[PDB]
Amino acid sequence: NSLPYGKINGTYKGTEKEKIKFSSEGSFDPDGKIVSYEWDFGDGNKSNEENPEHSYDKVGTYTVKLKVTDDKGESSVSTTTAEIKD
Ligand SMILES: [Ca+2]
Repeated sequence: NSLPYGKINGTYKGTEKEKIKFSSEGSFDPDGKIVSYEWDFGDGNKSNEENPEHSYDKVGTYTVKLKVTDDKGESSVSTTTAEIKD
């Protein structure tokens, strides 16, 4: 099995309470399909949406992780940052 490629499309920028549109566009699996997307927004929150919208209550730089899992149950993880300013 080839592991899937997740594409997390960072880096991200926004202000406090701004709904940041996260995108996994360009993720693929060479020899099957991606069946799940798991996001960790770095503030303790997660999502299983393919392209979640998420806002951050407070200024900061958050580590964002995207785990993609293919039809064989194997996964790969990629990371970026979201920089949230005043
Ligand atoms: Ca695969």
